Amino acid sequence: LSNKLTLDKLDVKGKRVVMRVDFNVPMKNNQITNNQRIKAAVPSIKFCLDNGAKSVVLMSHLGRPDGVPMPDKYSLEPVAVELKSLLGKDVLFLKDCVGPEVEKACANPAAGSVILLENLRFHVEEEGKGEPAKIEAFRASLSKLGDVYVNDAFGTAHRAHSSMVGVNLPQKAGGFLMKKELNYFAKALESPERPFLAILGGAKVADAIQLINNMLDKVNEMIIGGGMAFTFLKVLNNMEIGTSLFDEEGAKIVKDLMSKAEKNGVKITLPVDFVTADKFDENAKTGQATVASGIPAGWMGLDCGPESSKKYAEAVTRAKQIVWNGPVGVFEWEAFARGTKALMDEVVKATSRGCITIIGGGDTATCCAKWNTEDKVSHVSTGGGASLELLEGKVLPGVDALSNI
Ligand SMILES: Nc1ncnc2c1ncn2[C@@H]1O[C@H](COP(=O)(O)OP(=O)(O)O)[C@@H](O)[C@H]1O
Ligand SMILES: [Cl-]
Ligand SMILES: [Mg+2]
Repeated sequence: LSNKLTLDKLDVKGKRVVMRVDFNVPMKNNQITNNQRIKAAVPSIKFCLDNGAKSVVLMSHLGRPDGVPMPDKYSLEPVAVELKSLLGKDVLFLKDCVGPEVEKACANPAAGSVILLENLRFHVEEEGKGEPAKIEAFRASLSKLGDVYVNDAFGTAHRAHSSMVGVNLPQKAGGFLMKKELNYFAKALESPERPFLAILGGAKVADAIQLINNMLDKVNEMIIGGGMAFTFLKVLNNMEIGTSLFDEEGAKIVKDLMSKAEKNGVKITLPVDFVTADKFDENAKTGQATVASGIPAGWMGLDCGPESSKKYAEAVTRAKQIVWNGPVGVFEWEAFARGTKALMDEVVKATSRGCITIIGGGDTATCCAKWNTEDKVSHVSTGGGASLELLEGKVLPGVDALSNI
């Protein structure tokens, strides 16, 4: 951020600050399961208040509600409650993020007010698909809520969404989390230790598969696990995959991606066995399957199996640097957590013999919290997809949109 305004050089005295944060925290049974992303924004929030900000208005998305209000399922209200404990200060929750009523609440706040808006993605204009004049009007509303703008939303920095690139105020500054994360990755990606292994898993398959092409120019090995594997195995092995996650669009490029991995000398490790479930539920009936057996109709693969764990461990043993986004199964549910646990054990062991290990993402970082490995890997990042986009070599949109020095 040498070329961008950052919060350390932003005059906030007497100013209303509107701040984009990544408060897309994991939720299970309606409780926040990891406050990592909230805690990570506290240094920028506190700095603003300590240096005399009139207000700090916080805005984020939660989940993928796709432009419809879903306060029953994706409200940020619980985050407001959690932010209070972590700050040592109260925070006021608004039930929308734009327009007359919100604008009134943010126009002239009492000194030191902290305000959290509702889920930005309840509006189609944030993404904005799920309309140009409506997008403009949305951006104009958000811009009224502060006098200056800070973006500390590292985990969302890969998204060219309205709150991330479309706020129109004279000074748009990077926050301290944005700076911390970009600095770590700048150093870690400049001359990676090799072999450099990317571990790709998770559930955002369509997006993740689109990152592989450029990542194949940077890494020496790739594990393709979690929900992503099934698209590859269906195409390459003609494997029956039942109701497992599948990306029809990404399927069309699987063979080209494997061709490019061969050309670039990147070893691809896919799973060979699975823990299956008869429905997407913590208490599903479970089974086992191999690539050769296929997965039965009406069943889904929700974890890898033991032979896959062995292959993943072999890649980890070869690695001198690892970047991991996306668990290799539904680790939130114990029936489907063994694969991710075993891989975490390997990654912690690797760190202890000098591997540089980077784990990132809202859910993937929660694996570190669950198994108490946050200080047993090199870096746990608030960005997952955002971090993979840095690995590709891009300038993230949320950084590009900041004010130039
Ligand atoms: N085989 C699978 N099927 C469906 N979901 C999966 C599978 N493997 C992992 N997941 C899920 O992936 C989610 C995390 O993916 P993602 O959101 O892309 O990662 P992150 O939050 O680190 O960016 C977890 O909630 C996990 O349950
Ligand atoms: Cl996706
Ligand atoms: Mg996630």
